[PDB]
Amino acid sequence: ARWFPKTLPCDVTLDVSKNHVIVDCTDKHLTEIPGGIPTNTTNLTLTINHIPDISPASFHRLVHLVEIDFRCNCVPIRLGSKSNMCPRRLQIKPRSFSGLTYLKSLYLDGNQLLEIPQGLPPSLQLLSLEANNIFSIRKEQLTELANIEILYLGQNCYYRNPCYVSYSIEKDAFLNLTKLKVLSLKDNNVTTVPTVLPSTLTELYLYNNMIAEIQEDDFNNLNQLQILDLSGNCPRCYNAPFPCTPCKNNSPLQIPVNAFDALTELKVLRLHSNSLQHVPPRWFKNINNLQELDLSQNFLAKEIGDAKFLHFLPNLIQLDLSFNFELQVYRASMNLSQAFSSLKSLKILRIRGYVFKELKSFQLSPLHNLQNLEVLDLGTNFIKIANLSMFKQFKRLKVIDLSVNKISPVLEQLYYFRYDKYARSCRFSCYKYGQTLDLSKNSIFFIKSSDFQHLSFLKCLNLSGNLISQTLNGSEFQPLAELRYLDFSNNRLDLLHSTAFEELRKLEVLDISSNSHYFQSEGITHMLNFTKNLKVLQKLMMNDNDISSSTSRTMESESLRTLEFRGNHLDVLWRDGDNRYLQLFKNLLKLEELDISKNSLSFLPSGVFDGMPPNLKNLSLAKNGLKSFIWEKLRYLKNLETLDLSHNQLTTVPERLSNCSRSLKNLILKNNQIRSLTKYFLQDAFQLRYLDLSSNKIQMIQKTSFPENVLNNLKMLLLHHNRFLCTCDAVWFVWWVQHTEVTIPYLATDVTCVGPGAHKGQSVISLDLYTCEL
Amino acid sequence: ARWFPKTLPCDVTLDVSKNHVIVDCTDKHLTEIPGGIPTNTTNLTLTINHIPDISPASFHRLVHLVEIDFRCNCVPIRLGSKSNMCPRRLQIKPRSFSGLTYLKSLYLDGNQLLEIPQGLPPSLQLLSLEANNIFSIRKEQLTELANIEILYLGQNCYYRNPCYVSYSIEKDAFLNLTKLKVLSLKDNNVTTVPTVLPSTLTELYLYNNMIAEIQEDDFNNLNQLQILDLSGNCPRCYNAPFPCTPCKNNSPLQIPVNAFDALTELKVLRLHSNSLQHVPPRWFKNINNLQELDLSQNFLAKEIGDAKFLHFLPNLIQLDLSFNFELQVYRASMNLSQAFSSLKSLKILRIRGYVFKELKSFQLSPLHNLQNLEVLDLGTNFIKIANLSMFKQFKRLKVIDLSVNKISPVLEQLYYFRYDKYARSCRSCYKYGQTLDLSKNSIFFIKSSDFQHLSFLKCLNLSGNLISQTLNGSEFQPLAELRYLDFSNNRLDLLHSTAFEELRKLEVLDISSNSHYFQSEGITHMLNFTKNLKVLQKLMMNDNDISSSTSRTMESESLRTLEFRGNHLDVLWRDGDNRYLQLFKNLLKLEELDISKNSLSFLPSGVFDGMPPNLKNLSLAKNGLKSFIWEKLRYLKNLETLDLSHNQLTTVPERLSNCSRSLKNLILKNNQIRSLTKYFLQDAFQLRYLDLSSNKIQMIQKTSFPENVLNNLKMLLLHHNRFLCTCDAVWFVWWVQHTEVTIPYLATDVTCVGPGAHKGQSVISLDLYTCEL
Ligand SMILES: *[C@@H]1O[C@H](CO)[C@@H](O[C@@H]2O[C@H](CO)[C@@H](O)[C@H](O)[C@H]2NC(C)=O)[C@H](O)[C@H]1NC(C)=O
Ligand SMILES: *[C@@H]1O[C@H](CO)[C@@H](O[C@@H]2O[C@H](CO)[C@@H](O)[C@H](O)[C@H]2NC(C)=O)[C@H](O)[C@H]1NC(C)=O
Ligand SMILES: *[C@@H]1O[C@H](CO)[C@@H](O)[C@H](O)[C@H]1NC(C)=O
Ligand SMILES: *[C@@H]1O[C@H](CO)[C@@H](O)[C@H](O)[C@H]1NC(C)=O
Ligand SMILES: *[C@@H]1O[C@H](CO)[C@@H](O)[C@H](O)[C@H]1NC(C)=O
Ligand SMILES: *[C@@H]1O[C@H](CO)[C@@H](O)[C@H](O)[C@H]1NC(C)=O
Ligand SMILES: *[C@@H]1O[C@H](CO)[C@@H](O)[C@H](O)[C@H]1NC(C)=O
Ligand SMILES: *[C@@H]1O[C@H](CO)[C@@H](O)[C@H](O)[C@H]1NC(C)=O
Ligand SMILES: *[C@@H]1O[C@H](CO)[C@@H](O)[C@H](O)[C@H]1NC(C)=O
Ligand SMILES: *[C@@H]1O[C@H](CO)[C@@H](O)[C@H](O)[C@H]1NC(C)=O
Ligand SMILES: *[C@@H]1O[C@H](CO)[C@@H](O)[C@H](O)[C@H]1NC(C)=O
Ligand SMILES: *[C@@H]1O[C@H](CO)[C@@H](O)[C@H](O)[C@H]1NC(C)=O
Ligand SMILES: *[C@@H]1O[C@H](CO)[C@@H](O)[C@H](O)[C@H]1NC(C)=O
Ligand SMILES: *[C@@H]1O[C@H](CO)[C@@H](O)[C@H](O)[C@H]1NC(C)=O
Ligand SMILES: *[C@@H]1O[C@H](CO)[C@@H](O)[C@H](O)[C@H]1NC(C)=O
Ligand SMILES: *[C@@H]1O[C@H](CO)[C@@H](O)[C@H](O)[C@H]1NC(C)=O
Repeated sequence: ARWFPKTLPCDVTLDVSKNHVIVDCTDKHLTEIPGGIPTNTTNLTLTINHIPDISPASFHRLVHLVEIDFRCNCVPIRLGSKSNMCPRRLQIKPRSFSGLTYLKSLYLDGNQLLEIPQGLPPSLQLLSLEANNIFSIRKEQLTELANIEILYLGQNCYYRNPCYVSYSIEKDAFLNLTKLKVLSLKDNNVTTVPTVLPSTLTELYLYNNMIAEIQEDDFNNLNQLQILDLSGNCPRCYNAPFPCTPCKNNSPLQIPVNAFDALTELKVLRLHSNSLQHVPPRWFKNINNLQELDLSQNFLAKEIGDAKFLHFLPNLIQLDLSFNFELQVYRASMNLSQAFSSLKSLKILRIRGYVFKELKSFQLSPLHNLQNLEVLDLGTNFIKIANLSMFKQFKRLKVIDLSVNKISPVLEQLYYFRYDKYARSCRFSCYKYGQTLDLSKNSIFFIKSSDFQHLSFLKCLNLSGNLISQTLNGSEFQPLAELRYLDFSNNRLDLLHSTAFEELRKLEVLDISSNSHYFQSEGITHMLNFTKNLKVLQKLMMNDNDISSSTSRTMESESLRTLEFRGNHLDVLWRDGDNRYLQLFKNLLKLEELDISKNSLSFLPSGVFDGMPPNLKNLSLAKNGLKSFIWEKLRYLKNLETLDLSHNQLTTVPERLSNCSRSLKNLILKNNQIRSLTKYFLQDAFQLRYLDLSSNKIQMIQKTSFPENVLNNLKMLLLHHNRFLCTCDAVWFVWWVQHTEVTIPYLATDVTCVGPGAHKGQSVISLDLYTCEL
Repeated sequence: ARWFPKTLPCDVTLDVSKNHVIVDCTDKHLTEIPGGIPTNTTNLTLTINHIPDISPASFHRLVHLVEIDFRCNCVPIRLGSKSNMCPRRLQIKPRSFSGLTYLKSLYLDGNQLLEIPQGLPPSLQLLSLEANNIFSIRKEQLTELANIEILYLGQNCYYRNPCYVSYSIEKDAFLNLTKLKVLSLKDNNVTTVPTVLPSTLTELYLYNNMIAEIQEDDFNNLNQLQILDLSGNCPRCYNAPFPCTPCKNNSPLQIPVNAFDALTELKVLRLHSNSLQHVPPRWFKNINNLQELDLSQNFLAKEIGDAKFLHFLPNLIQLDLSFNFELQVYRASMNLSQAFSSLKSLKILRIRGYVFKELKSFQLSPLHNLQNLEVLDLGTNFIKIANLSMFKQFKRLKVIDLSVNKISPVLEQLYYFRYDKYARSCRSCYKYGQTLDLSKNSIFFIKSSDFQHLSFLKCLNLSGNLISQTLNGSEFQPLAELRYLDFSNNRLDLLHSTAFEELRKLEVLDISSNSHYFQSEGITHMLNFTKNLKVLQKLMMNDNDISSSTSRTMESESLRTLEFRGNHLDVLWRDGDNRYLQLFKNLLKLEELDISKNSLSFLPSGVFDGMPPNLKNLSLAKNGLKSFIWEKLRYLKNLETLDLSHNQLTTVPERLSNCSRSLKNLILKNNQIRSLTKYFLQDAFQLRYLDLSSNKIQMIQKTSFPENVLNNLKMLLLHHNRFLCTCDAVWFVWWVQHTEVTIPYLATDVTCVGPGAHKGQSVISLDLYTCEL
């Protein structure tokens, strides 16, 4: 189909609209820029390679470049691979970029550069130099950046990339950068706010530095500023997961009461981890447009009960007061100032880490008349006692979050404690259902109906990671008549009663994954036929339950479309010679997707496929140790579309796939032990659209197995990490791979000859077998 | 050193005392008996192979054989491998055994044989034919077995190996086998007790059959019988994990009151799963010596409160009454007859699956004066309430088992429910003293008074409860003698460094699989709690996902062993964060540290300097380790064992001896090593054990493996590499063939991968004479 094989080890994409030729060589194990990059390339990404220098030769012909991404070709030792350390910093020879008259964006992060590269073109709007060794900014080195709008200089001096001195910035270094909108000097060991800064700035990042004091002039001229982040200067270091040095004399970051007066356009102020003890109202006199305020990880426990500053914040949308607790103090109650009633526009309130014993309805009264309140997050508070019925006055909320508490009768997992949650790297949920109460990771042992009195509006309840060891019998959730989603994962469900959960008449999704406990002990009655009573259930997750026994022999539903049954013991239930459970799933009449991966199914007894429900479309048998498979039995699965046999020990494919299924579109066989294909494997398999044979032991593929009238209809064919022998017997396959339009990933990287000797480790895409045609 | 390489793919042991020559060819993927088997072989095992026939050639020279184990060369389809099914039953030609004049034992289990093999020599004492397809026994087929003592015929007709008819035994089939001692007809679809049986019988196994009725005279002559097992005839089928058919009209197995009158030597009576409703005392009239009685999986719930039969069993040692509950009944109390007090000799009482709500002290009062009682098993009873102080009257017991209950403020896992717990295959803190096992209960909160009067306990098992408490040293105050606490599979909240410090005699603490509170950010955890435990020897903290700690150091003057696998030292030792690099340094007496499975893809500098001084055994297995600075082992002056198995290492050090002068045992199995360094083991005089198996090694040269080190090795593992057998490999091939160093699997998985000719061939068989023309 193609007249010229694509030999370039980079993906190449078009956007004729925007006149773009996108060349992506990310992580291609390159040690030189590859020859034959298109002359018309506009976007060239060389991120995560080992190219040791840049020169006028590098981009010679490439005069139409608007963006070079040359990140992490020499990462700082502590940030980078320890098995392939960069021996010496990127060397940039003079005149490498001056040619590139259209260059708009240059990322040179993670290259251990010692200086801001000179001779940059005046077209440059974005320069990124994070994670280098540049720790002295001189005005002279910035004259080249006349038209720069975005400048990232952070991570040049911190614990993962130390420079062992204070950061230096010359007086007025940035002032003549008259179009500069975004300046980031984070994670840099900076000691003072650099002045004077250009009045064009909209975003200023100075977080995770060693700034002890703001001078009252520091932000005088910054009347277009919309985002200011001063977090992590005088950090709160308790339980820090990074080396954390507090300001001496236990000082806060010292901010004069009028420091923000010029900042009339400010929308986001981040004062996280500044050891603040008070928030002066005077801070907010001349900002009424502030929408986001982060005051997490300070010492503001007393202030929260006072908080007059809140009176000045009527347009505030998000407020974070998390982790403000006084060390070794466990308060009886939460004490919110009445001032919270003045946050008319508030949508998100987060107060984790206040640390208190009992939540009472009255303590939340100041929020009662906030009409736009959508999220109330009281996670990680060691709350022992909360009458959940108080949330009847919060029907308007989307999320009520009490996760990680001590109650008994998404932000990243590291959010409040991580050093820099916006760090760029260089290694290679039920809310949508409506109102959600998150009681995950609490100490709830026993539940009953009255616990949920007045909460019938709830659409999602998260009970994940509690201690519920109850024989649920369908009387425990009686008020929750509108619940569509129940997360009961990581409890100890005792499924004695086939009536469990039946009172949840609106339930569409039930997760009882990781409730293995009672399934582990012999002689205990379990009723897996409990699905019969759940009349509108669409999806059931029963993963990692260690299920090896069941009192009932069949599960029935007229609604269920998805069953996840991974991490059980169907191998035990279907022990060879025991026919009793071979119809376990047969009566799930509307089931379209069944995951029975990780069931130790080293073989499938006869009867399993005949026992499958009739509309089954997607079947996973992945990670079962399957050593054999009677392909002809797929004839029983008349609606089968996707079969996943990945990570098994299969050694063969069927003589004729066409004869095993009329319907099969997507066949996943990756990570098996297949050494060759059958002579007529895919002949007449016209319905096939996706075939994964990667990570097998295939040596040879011939046209009889892989007819072109089937291959050329595939959306993807995965062939990498096989054992291809590149002899004259391989001429057809090599020609066909070189010349096909069918998508085949990792050609540049992992579609390799293993022999014979001449060709060992050679990419098949580059292979020249002219000697076979002499 | 050896003159003649051993090419036989079987293990050969010599045992001069017993005149034995043992040849074990178990599981060697054989399709014929190997040539060259020693002429003097006495014990030949060919179990789990695919040898399709036996003939007079099979054992021609082997006239000294006393035992042939030829099990599972053609196993019934449902019992055998589905990836490598047997095509055709084993064929045994005439005269294959008749010349083996000294043959005492013949195992032919799992061969799909249709008939008892004939032409067996008169020396034979043991014949095993389990899991064949022999379901009719005729007296004429047994006349050859005149001297047989042990006969195994079970598993020839059951759900895993069906024959589709009742088993048949001709009348008096076994009568003339006048030395027969052990007869097993289990798992056979037998419908009646075969009679008349020889009076020499000592053990009779008739379990898992279809016997509905015992006749009064079925055991009339069996005056030497010691073990009788009638289990699984009229089974109790509730929650059975196999296809189970009960006798009609839930009838019990019907046993006349006088059925056991001749059995005056009987020691063991097994009546498990016989659907019994009553135990007639009359059964035991003439049986004075009974030591073991299994009455599990019946319907004896009412009988347990009456149990007049116990008055006839003063010599009984073990009694099992487990899983006798009445379906859909949850009793308030346990009701043990006063008759239990006559069980003078009793050591073990098991009453699981009685199913009752509340245990009270007085309910165990018939056991108070059983002076020999050692085990009381009340597991799997759904008990909700039990004042643990009641066990102050049971200080004499070794184990009190309350595992699997619902209490709140070593038998195999499928013991009571499995079909045949003695079937053969074709494929703990008790030692510390008095043990209370509270594992798999609903205990959510503990306090000192819970353990009032239990100060005698040496081991407490709290594994698999709900305990989510900030233990502070006040919860176990009565347990002054406790040596072992298993606290695994709870939700320990390690806020206080005083946790567990009241257990002043604690030697072993298991707090593994308490990951819950280590999974959420911002929670204070005090890993320095070890300082307060003054005689703690072993601490297990596996699978806790620990990625953070408020304290920077763990301290102990006593701890010898720390297991810390399945945590996140990778996060604690994040490169550039030095704060936790001495976490283990102050465990001054530590000799063993397991930090496997901690995602340590590299080791930061400072880890080895920070290890405690007497560290001897270190596991860094399963870490995805991609590089290792061998020279840093010089910090570990007492290191003897280093486990780097299942990682991604590609190189060995230039000279191991220069990295460590103490190292004895080096495990490098399952890495990516493709070559050894030129002088790898030079002068490594302390090395005793080296595992390089499951790497990618192509060649080994003599310089890497000097003979003055090799000859000190106790074991050298090289199997499953990528050995290239060219003339460059001459030294290695010769050396492997002639060394006395122990190399496992030396003919099985030490194989050439090339060149083409020798591909797949064992290096031990390789002739490389063309390299020397
Ligand atoms: C941030 O700057 C400070 C200096 O202000 C660096 O601290 C110095 O480090 C050197 C080398 O460790 C010491 O000899 C000096 O005494 C230190 N001075 C002070 C004032 O502490 C610090 O190393 C820098 N941080 C990073 C991560 O590079
Ligand atoms: C045990 O013996 C019984 C008969 O005594 C076998 O049951 C017969 O099985 C065949 C074929 O499956 C049926 O056609 C007959 O109807 C059965 N007879 C009765 C009375 O049930 C049974 O198959 C045997 N069991 C095994 C495991 O082989
Ligand atoms: C190409 O470069 C321009 C200018 O920096 C950028 O806006 C655009 O997103 C880039 N396109 C891609 C797909 O990388
Ligand atoms: C709440 O906080 C204010 C200011 O911190 C305090 O003075 C007041 O007494 C507190 N009210 C209650 C109910 O605790
Ligand atoms: C919880 O609050 C409701 C009122 O909303 C009340 O009916 C109930 O008694 C309270 N429950 C408890 C246990 O106090
Ligand atoms: C429930 O909360 C758990 C634990 O925080 C979380 O992992 C899970 O995704 C939540 N479930 C849903 C459905 O959002
Ligand atoms: C469930 O159990 C309760 C006791 O908790 C019992 O009263 C009731 O009969 C059962 N309810 C249903 C809905 O079956
Ligand atoms: C589930 O199976 C059991 C019989 O084992 C039966 O008693 C119960 O009624 C069944 N329940 C449903 C909902 O089918
Ligand atoms: C089955 O899998 C395909 C992709 O493999 C997916 O797009 C489809 O929606 C799935 N079908 C069902 C019913 O889950
Ligand atoms: C050898 O066979 C005899 C006779 O059956 C047996 O007693 C002995 O245990 C056997 N030894 C071994 C090691 O197989
Ligand atoms: C115990 O059970 C026996 C026999 O059923 C009965 O006669 C006796 O009264 C029961 N005793 C108690 C305390 O239940
Ligand atoms: C438990 O029994 C002991 C007597 O051994 C008694 O002191 C104690 O009060 C009882 N405990 C409870 C909670 O009843
Ligand atoms: C404690 O009981 C558990 C659950 O049965 C068991 O796995 C564990 O081995 C026991 N611990 C000890 C130390 O015996
Ligand atoms: C431990 O906490 C309990 C309250 O649960 C209390 O009795 C005791 O004072 C505390 N112990 C210590 C060491 O503070
Ligand atoms: C453990 O470390 C903490 C501080 O992190 C300290 O306050 C406490 O006293 C230490 N405890 C012991 C037993 O060393
Ligand atoms: C390693 O070898 C060198 C060169 O002989 C020697 O000088 C050095 O001391 C040795 N180190 C150890 C730890 O044996």
